[PDB]
Amino acid sequence: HRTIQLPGLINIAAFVPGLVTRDSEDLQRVTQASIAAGYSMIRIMPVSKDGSISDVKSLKVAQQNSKRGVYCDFNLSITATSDNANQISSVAGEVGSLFIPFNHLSDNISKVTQVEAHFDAWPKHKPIITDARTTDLASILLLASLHNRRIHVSAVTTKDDIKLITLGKQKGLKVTCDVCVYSLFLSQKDCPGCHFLPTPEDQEALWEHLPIIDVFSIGSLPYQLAHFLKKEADVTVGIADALPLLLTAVVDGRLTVDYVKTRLHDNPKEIFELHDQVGATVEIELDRAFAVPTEGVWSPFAGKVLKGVVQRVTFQDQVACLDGVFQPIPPKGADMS
Repeated sequence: HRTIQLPGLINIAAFVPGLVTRDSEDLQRVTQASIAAGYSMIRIMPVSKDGSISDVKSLKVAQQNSKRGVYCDFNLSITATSDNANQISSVAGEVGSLFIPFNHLSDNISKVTQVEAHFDAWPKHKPIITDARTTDLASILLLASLHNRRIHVSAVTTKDDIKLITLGKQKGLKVTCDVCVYSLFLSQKDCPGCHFLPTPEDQEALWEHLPIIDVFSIGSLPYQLAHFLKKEADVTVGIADALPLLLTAVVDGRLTVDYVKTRLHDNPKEIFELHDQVGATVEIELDRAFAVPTEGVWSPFAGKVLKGVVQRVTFQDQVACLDGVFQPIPPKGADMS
């Protein structure tokens, strides 16, 4: 029975449906399922179900929802819009990153100009993250190069985009990227109607560019998939699946433990300037098989057998999980901003 000791892991994209809902338990519960899965630090995706962290008011609602106590450490983030660059800059010290989606932006004026404003107003050493594709992606990569600062591209899915990122990297452009774990194990072959999943050719291009991929994230893809298939809006979809899917690929000889570790700890920690966590540890029975629970949270792998059981997670001097089972200890997590 193979056992490995890992530090507390990092998910740079944790989706919280009721993030900006008043008095919502969503954020807390996401931190529960996170620590139970081995993630002692998560970045909260500023875009939620029917809202987003886009202004001062929105930030505070998200902050209040953390006051009832969290079970892992976390950072908030803020979404860019057409007229946002001003207010979100006065609040940069309370969040850990700026998220720039291109669907939030106005058609009245060059989306290049709108993004340039944030690049002018946002601190140069504070991370910026985007889900831009194709020409939007090339546009924000140009700005990062022209301001000689860093840019992180999230939920990469296509051959075209990962190859453009490869080219940027070779020319010294300060770009990093992640893929959602589900993207590596689900494609349009598995769901032709799901055009947010990669094509089989896209997915193969992702496996062939693993050196280019700096980070693994969970993302909103698990939630987007479940919603499109009309399952329960369960707030923890995809959290307990991600690492076992990766460790199953390790056992199958497609990945190495160190690659997984760097993509879920070392690299996300440096790119997003995250602090050290003393006392956060994860013990994993790498070879132990288990059936993806056909009960609790919906999973596209329900009833399938994966490898990789989270034997023990420590956090803040307490045992936060045993055999993947959340331990009802006092919440000791904190906002790291």
